[PDB]
Amino acid sequence: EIMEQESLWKNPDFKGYNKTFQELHQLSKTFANNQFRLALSNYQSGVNTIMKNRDWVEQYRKEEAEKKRLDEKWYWQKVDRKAREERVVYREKMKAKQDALNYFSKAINHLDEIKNPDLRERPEFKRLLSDVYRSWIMAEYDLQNLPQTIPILELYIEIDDNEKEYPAHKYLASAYSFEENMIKKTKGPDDMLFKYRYKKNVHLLRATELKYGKDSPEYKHIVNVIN
Amino acid sequence: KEIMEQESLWKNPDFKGYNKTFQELHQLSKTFANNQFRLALSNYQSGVNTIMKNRDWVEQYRKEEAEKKRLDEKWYWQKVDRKAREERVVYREKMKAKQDALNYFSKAINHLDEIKNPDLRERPEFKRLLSDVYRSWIMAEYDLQNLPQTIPILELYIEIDDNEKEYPAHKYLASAYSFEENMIKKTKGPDDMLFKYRYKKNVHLLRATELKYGKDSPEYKHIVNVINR
Repeated sequence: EIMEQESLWKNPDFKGYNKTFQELHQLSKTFANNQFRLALSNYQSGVNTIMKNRDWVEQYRKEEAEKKRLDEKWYWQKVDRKAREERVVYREKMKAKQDALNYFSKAINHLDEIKNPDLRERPEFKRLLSDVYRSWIMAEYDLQNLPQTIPILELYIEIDDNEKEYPAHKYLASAYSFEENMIKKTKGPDDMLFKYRYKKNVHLLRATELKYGKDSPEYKHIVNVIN
Repeated sequence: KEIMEQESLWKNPDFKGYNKTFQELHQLSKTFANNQFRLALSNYQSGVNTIMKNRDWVEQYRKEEAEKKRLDEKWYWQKVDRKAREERVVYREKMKAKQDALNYFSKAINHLDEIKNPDLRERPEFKRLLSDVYRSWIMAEYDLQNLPQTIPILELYIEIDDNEKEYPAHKYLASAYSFEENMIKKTKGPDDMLFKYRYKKNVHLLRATELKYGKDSPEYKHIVNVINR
């Protein structure tokens, strides 16, 4: 089930999208809760935003690479053109991320409206919440917004048995590593550097323990790198 | 007419051009039968080879990098970082190739400088090789956006035979002077040169226009109006 864990933790693809939303719409029918229905509607719109943009980027890059440009004769012209194309891609990616996070935010708002504690404990509830947070983490991670994933990942690992998920610890380690490197690169305080390095290592070690097991060749190796 | 042949000389080297140029130059070397010309030709060919090898290497490197699977590259920022690394590898190779090619072009010109007999320096073979070396040098600098550096080489180029009558030489000189004028405006630095760069840009822009379209044509009359406005 490590393959299934890894499959959840990536940018959305066509097959995963169809399986996820078929399963979630089935859960929505058994849950028979209007706020869950609305949260699911918003979550789907957010994933759609992402999928549409990622398809647009691939298509835009293909079209730009397939053009002849016989009037582009110089190296500096190709560099300038590639810089313009990258700026177009970035602007479209940012727009899509903002729209997707607004839909994810609305999905959370609808789940927040489910006040009954018995309903909040339902497996359907926890599954949708997990999916929303995971997609949000992935959308931020895709655009290198690693510090922004830290509070979302922290909320995610609190749900059910989500702390026992090696990818959640892998992304937390990565995000803390980024923060440690940001302290090193700026004129950042040493107390913060050590805090971030420690947290990175805690989650790196936990991720390793989770997928390979304690006292395995891989767990023993990562202990040595930290030392 | 021969405007197509003029335009064909004024670009980065391709295999069509390479084959024609070196077949013709090797034939001229035989008729000239001069050791310094032979050495200048050898250096010129090594310089063009440096460029040809590099432009072939870049295409091959880009193909190999684009054909790799990279199942571990899942994120937008990873692909951007990877493409930025690939572009730095390409840039370092291109600059190195230009540097080496200009050293060979410098040696070619230095060997033709060793031909001291003024009668030999007036030979059509001599002027043809000199023109080819300067032109390749200009194009190799222009490719890397070293437009100010092309100015002394274009000024030497147009001095040779009837080279002043070719419109691309004036087109590149106008472009290079324009770059200099814009550099003064952008850096707000010593402005006492601004009018000199602008004037030179306009002189060559007008001459390029006159050369390919003719004096008192719709295109020549138009350029005159933009300079006056």
